[PDB]
Amino acid sequence: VDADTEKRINVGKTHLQTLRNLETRCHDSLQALVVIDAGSSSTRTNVFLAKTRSCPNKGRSIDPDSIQLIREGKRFTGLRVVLEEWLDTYAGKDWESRPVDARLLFQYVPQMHEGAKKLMQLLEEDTVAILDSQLNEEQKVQVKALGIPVMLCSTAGVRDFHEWYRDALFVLLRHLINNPSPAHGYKFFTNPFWTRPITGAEEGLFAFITLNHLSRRLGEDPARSMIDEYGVKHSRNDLAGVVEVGGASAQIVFPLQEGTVLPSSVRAVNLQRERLLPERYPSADVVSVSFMQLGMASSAGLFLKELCSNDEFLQGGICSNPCLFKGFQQSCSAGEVEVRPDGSASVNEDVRKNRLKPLATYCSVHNPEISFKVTNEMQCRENSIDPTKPLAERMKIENCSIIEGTGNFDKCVSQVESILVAPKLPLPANIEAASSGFESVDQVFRFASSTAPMFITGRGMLASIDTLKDHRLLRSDFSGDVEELAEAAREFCSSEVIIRTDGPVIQLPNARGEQKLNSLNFDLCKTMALTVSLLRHMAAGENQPSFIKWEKSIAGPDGKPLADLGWQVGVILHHVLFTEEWGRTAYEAGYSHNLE
Amino acid sequence: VDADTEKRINVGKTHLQTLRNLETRCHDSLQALVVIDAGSSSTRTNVFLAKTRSCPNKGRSIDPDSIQLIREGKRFTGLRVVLEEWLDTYAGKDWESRPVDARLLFQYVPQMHEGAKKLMQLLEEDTVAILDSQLNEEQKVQVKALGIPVMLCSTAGVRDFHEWYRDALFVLLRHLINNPSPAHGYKFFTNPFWTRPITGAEEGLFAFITLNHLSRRLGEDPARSMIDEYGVKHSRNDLAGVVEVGGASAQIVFPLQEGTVLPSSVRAVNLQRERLLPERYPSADVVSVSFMQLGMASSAGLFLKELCSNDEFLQGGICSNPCLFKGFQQSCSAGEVEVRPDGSASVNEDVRKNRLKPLATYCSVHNPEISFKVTNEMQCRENSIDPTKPLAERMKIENCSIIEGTGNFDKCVSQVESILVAPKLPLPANIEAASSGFESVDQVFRFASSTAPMFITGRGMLASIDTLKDHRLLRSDFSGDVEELAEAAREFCSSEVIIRTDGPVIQLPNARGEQKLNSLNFDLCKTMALTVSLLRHMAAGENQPSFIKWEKSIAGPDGKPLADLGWQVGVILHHVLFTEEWGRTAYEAGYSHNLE
Amino acid sequence: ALGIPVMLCSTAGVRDFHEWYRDALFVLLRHLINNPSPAHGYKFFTNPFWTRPITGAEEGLFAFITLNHLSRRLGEDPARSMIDEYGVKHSRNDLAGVVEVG
Ligand SMILES: [Mg+2]
Ligand SMILES: [Mg+2]
Repeated sequence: VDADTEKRINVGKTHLQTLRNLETRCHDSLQALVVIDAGSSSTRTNVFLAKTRSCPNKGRSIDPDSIQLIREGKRFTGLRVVLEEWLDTYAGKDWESRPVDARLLFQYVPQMHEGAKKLMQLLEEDTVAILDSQLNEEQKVQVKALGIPVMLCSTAGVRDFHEWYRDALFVLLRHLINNPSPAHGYKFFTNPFWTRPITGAEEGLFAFITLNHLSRRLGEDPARSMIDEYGVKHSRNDLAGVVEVGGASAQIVFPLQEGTVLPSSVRAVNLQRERLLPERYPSADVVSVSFMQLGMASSAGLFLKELCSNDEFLQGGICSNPCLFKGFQQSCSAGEVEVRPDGSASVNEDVRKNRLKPLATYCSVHNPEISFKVTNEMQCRENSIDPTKPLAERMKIENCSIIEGTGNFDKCVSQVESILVAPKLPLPANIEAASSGFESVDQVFRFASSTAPMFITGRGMLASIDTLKDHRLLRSDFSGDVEELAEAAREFCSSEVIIRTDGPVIQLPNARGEQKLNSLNFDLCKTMALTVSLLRHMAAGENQPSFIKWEKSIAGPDGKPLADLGWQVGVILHHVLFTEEWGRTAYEAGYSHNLE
Repeated sequence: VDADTEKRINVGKTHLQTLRNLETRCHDSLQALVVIDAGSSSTRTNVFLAKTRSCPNKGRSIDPDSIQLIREGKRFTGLRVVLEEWLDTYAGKDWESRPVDARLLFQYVPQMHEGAKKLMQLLEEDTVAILDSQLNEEQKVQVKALGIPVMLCSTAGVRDFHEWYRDALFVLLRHLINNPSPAHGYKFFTNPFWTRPITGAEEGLFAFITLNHLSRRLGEDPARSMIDEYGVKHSRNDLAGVVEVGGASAQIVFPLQEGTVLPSSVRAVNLQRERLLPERYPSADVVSVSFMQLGMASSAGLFLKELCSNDEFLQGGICSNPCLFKGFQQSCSAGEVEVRPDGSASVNEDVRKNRLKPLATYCSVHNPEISFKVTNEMQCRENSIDPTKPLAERMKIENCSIIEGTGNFDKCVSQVESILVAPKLPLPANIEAASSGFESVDQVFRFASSTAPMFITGRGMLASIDTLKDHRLLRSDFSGDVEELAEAAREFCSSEVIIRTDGPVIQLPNARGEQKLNSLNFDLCKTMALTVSLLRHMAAGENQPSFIKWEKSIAGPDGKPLADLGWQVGVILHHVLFTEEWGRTAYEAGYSHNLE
Repeated sequence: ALGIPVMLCSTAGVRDFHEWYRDALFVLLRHLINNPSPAHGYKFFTNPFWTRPITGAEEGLFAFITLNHLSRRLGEDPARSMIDEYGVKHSRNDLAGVVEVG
């Protein structure tokens, strides 16, 4: 009797203890976080999931290690196209070639709102579809109750935009995000801190935060850091640097090592001082520099313009391109290229699709940045763009009908060096890089350098190495050997274009094999030349990286990558890591700040 | 042309400025706050509305001046009845008269949860009905999105509850509040800081905060306070004290004035030090003391027991009650009284309805507070309750059949003084008052006193003054004059009970008029005697109040009262005023802390 | 008893100074300030936030703060500012700008 009732008493005592436990413990809940990448080629959503924890008398915070990308959405229109379309309608067609009174454009602010609305509705539909498809009903309840912070950040595409247009657009973009469709129940919200243009330096810093976070090099716990006898927290492992080559710009980011000698002209960033990371995180002094015109699309347009305006390459209407394969031929233009099933290359005539449009638009005498600044005019003229001429002739490669590939890798490297990496004057729209002390890529490793390991990122940068690895031209364990890379690329780039029944083919010189010719690999040799040039510049630095790695992705704890490389995770971390500020903005004010 | 387009430009510029304004300004939103009064006679909901404000980088807070009561709900069962019913079923009937092994009751914790559930569902239904009826659709959206903090606090009814029962009940009450019906969409939530028993001293302190808040005496802004040359914030007007007489206990609260001489045995509370008010509020040292058995219901039972066990009043089965009118007669019991249409008084026989049940239940040899403590046993025996006897004889007024009113006010005052205000031993269940240095009401003004103005509150306390004012026995501008009150009450209380066709009547001695005899005024003369006794004790103090006011309510800025007097507003303020803590618990953790 | 904070700031004279020289000099200047003569009893002290070169923009911003402070245009109290119905604090008087030619 007494033994059995003592157990019954213990069940009642347990029932109370289980409830005491519930009201004393921390409770975990799922939150969705949205990063809208307003890049040069497109505007795309990035839907993330994170675990939030609420503790009695401590508030709510995000576990930074729980941040995972659920999906990167569809590639919708870039903000540049939205604005230029608006100008076409309200300033009139060919505003690129005429003086425009910017003051008059203020009467068309509601119309800019209507144009922006169209894009915002597509992004909202895409975000909601991703959320509806990935979450279960219990997850949706949590995600819907917590609120969904939105961080729409613009990069190189509208970085060089003229007048007040872009900043007025941001005010409208935030208003649209703050008024989501009530039907879906997802409570999206933003503020001027989350949704804004980000500098190239910030863009680079955020990609550096992403890399070190995912690879477990960056952390604040005993596993990733150590506190010395003088109370200074050091990272347990070396923080790695990053080279990121996107569509319009390229970012070079590296932490500075102990006893680093910097000239007064070079401006390095302290992560804590510049409020990128909280005080509890290990300190670092980081060089972050971004170069406009160094992206895949923008350098392709600029390289063609410069190379085919050079008499060493332009003769009798034929521009001899050493960065293109033997047997490859295209119309002499910077228009978007399509490798057709018949082996022919079709150059798109649409001005909006021409890789020189952003540069030729910037380089105009009707842009106050050119008309008032000889400096900028001279940079434009140095790349064969006369800002005094209409848009059509600024984009035109004069007395040039056909571009023919010569497949000469060393000539390609030589030209990539003189045009892109080490030009006489800084490439246009680079006042930010110049202000931090760097006119060009060649100056980055001359003025500052580090033993910090380096990661090379970007779609083209990886395709360059992976292509050479696939044809067994490079070893699988390639660690950055310059001569090994140049020798491999010299062989691959001397390949002939053969037009076969199953479509065009890239034929390797010594029966080494072959691959299909397409719109993504036709000009890969320019990127290999960029890689070679970059590696030579890093190799010349006073301090060389401990190692160089090419990575598509970083594996998570379960062997599967939790998120992509890039600035997106970094921007999230930059806000969520400041616990108090995040609690106030994300939870205290929250989506309810928008209530009618 | 230029004048008209300049205006069109100004409309576009305005559109942007309006949006910049929205994303820079503070935004106001409506929140509902719920206070559940778990009192001695009942458990009732109190639904409040408040204006919250969210500012960029400042979080969210409540404007304390916006706190308004929307409705006080229905009187559902008190927590004492829930627990005693549970004991009746699981410890067996008449557990009040037998030894009970409390350890064995642990096996019935789920059953206590089921009993508590029944009451919680009624309170939730009542709260939701009030919210649905008072709010419009835009208000409901705000109220539903913000979350609804619930503060269920118990007072005198279960303050003296035996064993571990009450605290186990609170764990269950919180779990029930944290799991509301999902159907209504109102997100109710609590935690151990909001939902808990409150001491009599806290209860008094909260009623003091309510009074001074509503009357605009308490404040932190230049309108209600001033900062001196030494950085000390003083209230602009004197903070007033409060006497609150409820159903089971009476609270006496007053701030201490400059250079106040306190004996080491008297424990005064500092509002800031004891964390009742934040640092930004003016400081005050407050005497707060609560007396069990001084409430309307509890003193009525105790007074009858004591008076009718006295040979000066009990003779030949007739107890002569000087606190009852000439011609009034009732059965000799402390059972609930009903003045019937025929003029007869029906005494309820139900043990749960007897005004002595709480005291006779406390005063038991099977209660460890009596069996281990001679002190407590002696206090019980001093009020004619033998703790060794069964419940039925502890509640019984021995050799007494009929109570007859003598309408002798001075004899009534004399008895209220000896029984209630200045007893030989402290009235039972008063260890809290005794610990703060006060055994009885008479000791409060002897040991501590203040020039601070005083407010007299409670349903009966006000009816006492208002009755005498209505019959023109007291002037409309009555300011506390003892002799004026005693002279008025002596006249009113010498009234005869006449049984008329339209029902029973209270006939005033010198054709002064009349009023109906009912269940609420039959024993009002005891309360008038309590008032007289209290006023004499305050008048004897070293420092006397600047003024004494009887108030039913305090008028708001629009001439209409925003809330009632009592501890409810005070408990809200005690939590909402600590901005950071409130933001973390109410908004950061919020109702989402409960998400599955 | 309170200690004497020292703010040594350099302006246009060494703003255009080449190589690493100036920044190495600042590290030495701070060490010197942090080691005053014990004889006089005045406790001078600095840190890298107080003692450093200031940019032309900071120099201008600081002169703007000086002007508005002294002229009573800049303040957070009711005399120099007003909180609107939306909780935003505005300066009561227009903040003035500055042209400083050194
Ligand atoms: Mg990008
Ligand atoms: Mg009460």
